[PDB]
Amino acid sequence: VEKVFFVTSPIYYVNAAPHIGHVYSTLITDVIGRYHRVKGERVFALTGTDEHGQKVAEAAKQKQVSPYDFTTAVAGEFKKCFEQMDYSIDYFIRTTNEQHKAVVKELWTKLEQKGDIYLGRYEGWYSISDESFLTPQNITDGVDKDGNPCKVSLESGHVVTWVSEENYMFRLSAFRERLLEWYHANPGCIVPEFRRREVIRAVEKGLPDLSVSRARATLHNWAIPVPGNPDHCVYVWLDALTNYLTGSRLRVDESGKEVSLVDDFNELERFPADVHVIGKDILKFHAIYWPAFLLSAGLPLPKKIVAHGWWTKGNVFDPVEKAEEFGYDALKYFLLRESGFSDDGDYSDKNMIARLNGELADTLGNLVMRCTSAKINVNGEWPSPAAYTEEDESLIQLIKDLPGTADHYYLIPDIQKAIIAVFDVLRAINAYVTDMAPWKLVKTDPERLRTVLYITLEGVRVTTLLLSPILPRKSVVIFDMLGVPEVHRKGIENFEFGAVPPGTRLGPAVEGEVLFSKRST
Ligand code: MET
Repeated sequence: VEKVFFVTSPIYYVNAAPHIGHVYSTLITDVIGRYHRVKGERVFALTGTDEHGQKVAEAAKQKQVSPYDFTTAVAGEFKKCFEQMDYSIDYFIRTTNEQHKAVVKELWTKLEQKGDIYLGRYEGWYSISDESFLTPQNITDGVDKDGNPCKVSLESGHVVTWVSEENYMFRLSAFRERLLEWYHANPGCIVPEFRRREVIRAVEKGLPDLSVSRARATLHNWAIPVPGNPDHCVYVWLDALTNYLTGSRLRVDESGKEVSLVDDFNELERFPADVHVIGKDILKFHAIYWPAFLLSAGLPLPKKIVAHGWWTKGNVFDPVEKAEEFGYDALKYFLLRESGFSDDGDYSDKNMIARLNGELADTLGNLVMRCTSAKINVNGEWPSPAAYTEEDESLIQLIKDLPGTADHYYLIPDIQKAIIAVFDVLRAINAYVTDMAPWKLVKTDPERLRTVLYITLEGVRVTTLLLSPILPRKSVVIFDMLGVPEVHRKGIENFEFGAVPPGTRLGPAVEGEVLFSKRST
């Protein structure tokens, strides 16, 4: 069924400045968005900020400034950061937005009418820093900034506090069977698979009901009032999760400002999310609470939740800084190549340089220069191939198979594997070039060079197309060197081998141009 491909990041708490975690989550969101746009689909990619709640209000009180001022400023820092990082997110949502607040009230009211919200009590542990309710099994002993004996979260290690409050309760327990049915009927709905197993095991064990309001004093009045009861505020997570629904309902202008909230999500064809990108730290909220709310409201469920191995929240790592040093595309490639769904990845300067030099410069960059060199490509054009050998055909087969292979990986989604698949083809092309030695062929066998050169050019085009969501700016430079017309830089038609006809002219040269400058050890 044709709809707008809808991909999201988490919305980030504004208690603190943007750092690598948020940049990474949003980068994944952006790449998925970009790949689907490259496929020729309609796309709406969403990111933003989570601005209410005890955590933010206490950060504001520490900084000695009003929550309104504080959130607006920090939100500004997130926007600047995401502009600097050269993402292509369609909209930046803030939970302080009045249209979002309206949507939250609608959803709350819907849950209440459905009978799924009642007045009760929460008495138990709470991590303010995670805005999370915890059972006694999920806490243990530890220390605070003052070095005092306190209780901490087993999840996150943050300080926990005992809360005893009359709260509005959501009947989460009533949704256990339906959630299990959903997980089992849609075994690709949570990625990676071991995180899916975790969610299933947790829900199988049983679900308590969930507090969805707090006393207003507790949150320093910095939250959305409960409809028909201004003594209570809406739980920051029901508030926050609802952003995906709000985003799905905002008409947005050319400048990126929201201009209108539609009544019916179907009008914009975005809801529900095709992919919610999150960190492992917020899996329960997105794979248990969120769908339970949607089930209560009779709203459609998201297709995929992908949870990565990082946390969303004297060893600094600043992505803007590193991008200015090593290059923006390069840095993005590294972050997406270096790690899959684990915390198991060497993010040092040494490894960054190793991948820059080895993969980007020596494998990709070298190859681009070879097939566009005046020495080898004497006519500065795509030549017409002669007859193919069996060796030619083996390389051609790999290039033809690549789009389907990379497509599946992108759709999982598993961006690391998609990159590896493309670079496996790039290594193969390099080896082919080394065996055919086109530099010798210029004098020896011009007819044979035509064939070798054409396959090389075409291999570079196809790999680069499939890499364009990862290296958005560098892909443009490469296509410019190859003289690939704009029309051939996107669309599934152009995944096919042979889409750029012989006789196409290469792009102009530059006196000492390089794609990726190698760096010292
Ligand atoms: C609805 S996604 C909310 C994410 C949360 N504010 C965090 O930073 O972990």
